[PDB]
Amino acid sequence: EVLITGLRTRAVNVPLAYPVHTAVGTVGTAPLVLIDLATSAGVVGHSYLFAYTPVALKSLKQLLDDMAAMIVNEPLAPVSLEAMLAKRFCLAGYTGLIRMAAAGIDMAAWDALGKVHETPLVKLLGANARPVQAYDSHSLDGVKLATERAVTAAELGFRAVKTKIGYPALDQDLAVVRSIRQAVGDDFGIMVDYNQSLDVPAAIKRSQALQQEGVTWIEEPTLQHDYEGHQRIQSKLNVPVQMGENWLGPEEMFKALSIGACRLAMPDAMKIGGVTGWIRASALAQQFGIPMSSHLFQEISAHLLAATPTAHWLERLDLAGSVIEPTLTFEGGNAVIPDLPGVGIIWREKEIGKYLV
Amino acid sequence: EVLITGLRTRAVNVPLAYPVHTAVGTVGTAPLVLIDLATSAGVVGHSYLFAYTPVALKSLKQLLDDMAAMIVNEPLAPVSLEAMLAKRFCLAGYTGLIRMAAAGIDMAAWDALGKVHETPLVKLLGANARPVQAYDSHSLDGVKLATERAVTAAELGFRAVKTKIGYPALDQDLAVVRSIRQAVGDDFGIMVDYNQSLDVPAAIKRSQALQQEGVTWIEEPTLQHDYEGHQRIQSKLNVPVQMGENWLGPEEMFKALSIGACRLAMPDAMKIGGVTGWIRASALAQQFGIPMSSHLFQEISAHLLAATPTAHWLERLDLAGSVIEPTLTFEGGNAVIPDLPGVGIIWREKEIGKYLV
Amino acid sequence: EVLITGLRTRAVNVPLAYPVHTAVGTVGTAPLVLIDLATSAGVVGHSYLFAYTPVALKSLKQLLDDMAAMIVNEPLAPVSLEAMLAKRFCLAGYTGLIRMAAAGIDMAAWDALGKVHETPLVKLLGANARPVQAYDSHSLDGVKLATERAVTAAELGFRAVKTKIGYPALDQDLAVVRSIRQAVGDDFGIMVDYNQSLDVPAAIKRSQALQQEGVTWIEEPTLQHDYEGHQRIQSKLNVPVQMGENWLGPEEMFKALSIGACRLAMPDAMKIGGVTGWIRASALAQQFGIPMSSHLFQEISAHLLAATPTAHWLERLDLAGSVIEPTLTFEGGNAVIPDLPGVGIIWREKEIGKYLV
Amino acid sequence: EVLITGLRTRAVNVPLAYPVHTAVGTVGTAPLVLIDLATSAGVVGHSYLFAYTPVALKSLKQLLDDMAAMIVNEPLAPVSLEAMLAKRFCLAGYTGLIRMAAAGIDMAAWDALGKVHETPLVKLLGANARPVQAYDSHSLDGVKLATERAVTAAELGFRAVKTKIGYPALDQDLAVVRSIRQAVGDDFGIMVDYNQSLDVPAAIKRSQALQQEGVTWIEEPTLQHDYEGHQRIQSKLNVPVQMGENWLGPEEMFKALSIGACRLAMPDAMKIGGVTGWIRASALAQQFGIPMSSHLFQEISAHLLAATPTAHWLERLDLAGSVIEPTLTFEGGNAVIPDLPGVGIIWREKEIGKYLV
Ligand SMILES: O=C(O)C(O)(C(F)(F)F)C(F)(F)F
Ligand SMILES: O=C(O)C(O)(C(F)(F)F)C(F)(F)F
Ligand SMILES: O=C(O)C(O)(C(F)(F)F)C(F)(F)F
Ligand SMILES: O=C(O)C(O)(C(F)(F)F)C(F)(F)F
Ligand SMILES: [Mg+2]
Ligand SMILES: [Mg+2]
Ligand SMILES: [Mg+2]
Ligand SMILES: [Mg+2]
Repeated sequence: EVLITGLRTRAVNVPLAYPVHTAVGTVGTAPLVLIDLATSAGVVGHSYLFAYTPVALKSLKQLLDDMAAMIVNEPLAPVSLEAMLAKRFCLAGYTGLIRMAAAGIDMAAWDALGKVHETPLVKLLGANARPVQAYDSHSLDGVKLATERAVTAAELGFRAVKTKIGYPALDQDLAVVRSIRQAVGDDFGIMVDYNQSLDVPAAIKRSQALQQEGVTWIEEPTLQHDYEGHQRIQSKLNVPVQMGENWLGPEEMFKALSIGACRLAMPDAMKIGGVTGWIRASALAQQFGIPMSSHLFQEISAHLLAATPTAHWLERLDLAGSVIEPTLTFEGGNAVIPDLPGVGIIWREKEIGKYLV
Repeated sequence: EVLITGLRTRAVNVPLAYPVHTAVGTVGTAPLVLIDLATSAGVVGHSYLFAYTPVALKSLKQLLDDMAAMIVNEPLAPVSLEAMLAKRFCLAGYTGLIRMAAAGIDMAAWDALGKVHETPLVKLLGANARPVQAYDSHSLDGVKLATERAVTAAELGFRAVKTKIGYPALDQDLAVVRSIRQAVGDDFGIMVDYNQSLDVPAAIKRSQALQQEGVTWIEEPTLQHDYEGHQRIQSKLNVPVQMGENWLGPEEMFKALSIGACRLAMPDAMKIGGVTGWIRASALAQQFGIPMSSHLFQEISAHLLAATPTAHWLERLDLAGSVIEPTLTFEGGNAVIPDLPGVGIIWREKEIGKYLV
Repeated sequence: EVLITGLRTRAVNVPLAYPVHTAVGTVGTAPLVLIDLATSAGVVGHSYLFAYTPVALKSLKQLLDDMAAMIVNEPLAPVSLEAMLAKRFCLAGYTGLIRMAAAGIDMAAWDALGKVHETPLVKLLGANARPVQAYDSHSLDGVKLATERAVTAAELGFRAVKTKIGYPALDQDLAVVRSIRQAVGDDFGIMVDYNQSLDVPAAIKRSQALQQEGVTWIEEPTLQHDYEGHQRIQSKLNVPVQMGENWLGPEEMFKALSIGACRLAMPDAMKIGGVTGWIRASALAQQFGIPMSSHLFQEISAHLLAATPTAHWLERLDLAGSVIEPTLTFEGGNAVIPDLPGVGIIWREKEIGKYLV
Repeated sequence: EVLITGLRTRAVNVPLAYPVHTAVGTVGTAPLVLIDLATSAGVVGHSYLFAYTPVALKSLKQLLDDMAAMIVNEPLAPVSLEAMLAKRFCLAGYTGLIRMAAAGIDMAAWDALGKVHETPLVKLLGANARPVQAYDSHSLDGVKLATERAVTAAELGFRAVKTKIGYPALDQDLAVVRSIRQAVGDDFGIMVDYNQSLDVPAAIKRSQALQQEGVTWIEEPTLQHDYEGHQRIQSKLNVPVQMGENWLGPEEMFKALSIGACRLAMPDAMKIGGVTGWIRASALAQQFGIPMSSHLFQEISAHLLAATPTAHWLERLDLAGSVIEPTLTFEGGNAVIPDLPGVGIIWREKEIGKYLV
């Protein structure tokens, strides 16, 4: 009944006020692929992909362009489209950039399906919109900038902030975390993210020191794929280990949770397999008793978290704000889904032209 | 926007063409609760429950009637409704009859949501309709009647049948299976169901004998809650052990799959928690690598299996045919979803009056 | 030789001085089903069921009324009656309300058997009566009322009290527990009950804080069915995790203990399967080295704990005191079994009429 | 001392004598990226990548081209280069196409290092050249063509062949294997490949049937990422389950071997991470006691298997024969490494122009 009739992609390198410094490199500009999925119903699904590094940006766009051939003239049925793509890429490897591209399609197909039915995505998934608590996500900022950004976040009504750590010395990690605590006060969350930067023994040592400071969670202390190493680190901690932004599909989540890698999860809407993958991930987090937060993609994650039985936090890190209208709002630090069909992404068409690659 | 405005239930004891004989007793007629869920949009959601024994029938209706005040004025958002009911019944025990009642509400709410959007439930879930292979489900019929029924099913185009076994002697089980096999030939499925009738050593001995006959699966060989015992039985078999019709919620499925109880699953749309529970169950079966079939509820199960990654068989056992229009049809032994909004259940209002308890 | 000759049920909604506030809802009045089991010996067995919420009250009564057909004219042999009911409800699901109703029958049958033999139940079970230490069980009361109730309990001779926690902030849980400690002094038990209200990481954080206060146990920190989550919480604690009030049958206890969910158990005489189920549960707690307390049902639990090899505490929470004579007494905070045949329940017939539903 | 000075890639779609038919689709021609790595020493390293589907071909080339700036001016030290690339792609996800691109760089860098030292790669790795038994790799060819191809291979001196199976019926798998066996005799290897086409119960049933026929190994019976499912299949078999062609890096191999997924391994030189990844994989297979074969990449795999402690078979499947000189030869079914520095890859420059995408 409704068919996909076109796929348009636009590669952009977009401005961020504050470059995302990490222990393993700076993300100084956001390389995104913006996706428009045309349909026989006239509505156009919107989504985007994050390419992490501009090195991958043109490759990701080209891959999606070539993938168009597989989906045009197929029905707008995201679950069936996903199964078809999983089969088509069985031999190549349905992971990494291929999986990310499949997820971009999925996110745009669900946005379009929401638009077909003139209903916000959360409602199409069978849930009510609810406000979801959000933390403001910062970077490897040093004491001066971490303090400045934390005061700003608290003024904006956020109740938690995340900072990136993994400086050369533990004492530097501690100094930044302690300075943020002075800026925000005691009844306020401080999440920390190591971005895979430590080995297991260093992570045990650093994390036990951070736990004495009362941090909210310790995210990706070691190499993302090392689920057994994360379990060994978690075994030495009361604070929860958080991970999941790098799980490519719910199958990788399942493997990590099966061995007790972490006590918190935070899938990325792109890497986990879009809406279809997120819903499957939510069913796993529920059974394994794991509170589930989001990673990036704040626009769609506000909808998805509202349908997630163990919903925890929304990450506010506004990578696409320069090119997407601010229809997602924050009240008392909680993300509020807009009353728009599908996801609520409206492009800033005049702005996009400035950033095209 | 769309609110629930009322709930009506009707308790019936309905005729079946053949009484369902099992090793642990006979289900001679079908005790059902038929559910109507009124909404502020003018559409009415329909579902029903199976009470198994008339002894539970009036209790189940009374419970639903007393739950009306919990759901009236709530939004028609089945995922959010399910979370609310789980919380309200946290103390009483969200299992057994209470969980079955919540599932009947869920199935009616999803039917209504499909009607609000003028779309079949399968499409609302994001999948394409597809025909699903069905097996014709029979009973503890003895050699003559089992064989007759199998021939009739083969003539109607079914490619498998299920018979119930657990006669006093193993030789009687084998005589039935052999007689069916002679009548239907080697290219035909024969599933067998023990209906929890054997202890573990008996199940190992009977199952290894049936395996030498060539059966398709061996269903519920022992007490349904004994997941470890099912695992011990499965450990002695090449043929797959099938179970799941008695799982109350996806949490019970998760416990059974976690310990290797079975190599096939067949959740019951009511006991698993309606559409909401089924979708969660489907995520679990995908990750555990378990082909997933249905139990009863053929009308909604045709939709649900179309959205299930590891969909296997639909059970054809038409409990409600006396009171529901035959909009679900079978072509070449495959169930075909009707082109109707929601589930496609239409009451036979003239017939329901005959069977009221 | 002795046959069951009648079953009478009465649904009542009975007054409690102090409504049972919990983190997940208030139990403001006690919905009970009162059971009279007539016999061919003339004696009448007495028991009752707790329905938790008035939503379930009429359904539970109706279920028991319909179950009467299965037990009238059967011998007064509770172990054989239980096996018969387990078989009769094999297909429907011998759990939830069905199991609770079966347990009400069992508790009344044993009371009647005690009366046939003119002997208190504890003696029929082969044990001597002994006083059993009891704690006074309170609710989510806030600082003022928790202090008031704790002073009263200490004046009455109880040596321990339980309070319900799970306020929005950990600091609120701590304030109440600390205030109770000022009211009762240092050589006095303070149990705490979270009523399933936390996720696993929150339970680890809160429980480690409470353990620094010296609480006696931490009860049901997370969803009752999540035995693996309880084990993960227990793994992070020196204080024992307590659970079991929600186990429906000894089979659910077995599953929880097999995976190390808890270091203490507290079966509910109704949910565990009555006297027959309690005795089986006691044999399991003995082998798994788990001290075993009771949940509610103080009248019969005084007998059952006296026959329990690992008996620990009796919960004093007098749900049925408005309708049962106070033949159970307390001396120095220990429950003292009355010298009456069977359980010692004598109805307050004049009072029951005030509360009938 | 020796630096990388440039990178050139060429994307081709090349003819194969026989299209590779599999149960999950056909690879009709070979999409390849041919890589030239220039150095300050004047030598040029050569390698290539297989893109599986033309849909990934332009994306893979674009990614390599964009990676040029990362590796130009870096020393020609493949182990250090690999560590650098792992770190640079830590966030994007060092797997899938990105990891394949890094492996193509690695293979070209090692070829160049062999040329810098005027020595075949096998000798640079510290091993002697030795002939390695090879099997001739065929496809889902049907009875007539499978049997013809097997006879031709036997005539050329190969002592084993691999056929792809997973026809719609098990009897069709068996008919193919039996026909080959009749034509080649009892002293000959017949490997079979299911190309991920079966669910676990289907794989158990089909595999136990093939085992009774006498096959050499059963390759990828189910979804490649499902290591637990492969273990369940292997647990039901005497014949070895073979897998590994889809492991992206030795970390995936380590996960699969840790849970007993298979009794044989066959890493793909590209997906495992080039020479650097292969050498790591070889260390793992030695410790886990797993005989290790190759997948594709016959030119470099002849060198690598000569340095592999548990070397088993080389797969002869000549994907690049249209564009690479036939310096690798076969004598008595054994691959013979050419006496040339590095890998021995020489481009057919006149032929490459025909096939450019
Ligand atoms: O079957 C295999 O091994 C293949 O990788 C395929 F692509 F078909 F999956 C190949 F290339 F060798 F044919
Ligand atoms: O908390 C408990 O134990 C209860 O059963 C409850 F219902 F509240 F859960 C009660 F009420 F009896 F105290
Ligand atoms: O056998 C089964 O599946 C049944 O649930 C039974 F009730 F008999 F247990 C039914 F209804 F399908 F017949
Ligand atoms: O840290 C993260 O989550 C990121 O994905 C990164 F790329 F940095 F890894 C970012 F940038 F978006 F913040
Ligand atoms: Mg992060
Ligand atoms: Mg059955
Ligand atoms: Mg309690
Ligand atoms: Mg292969």
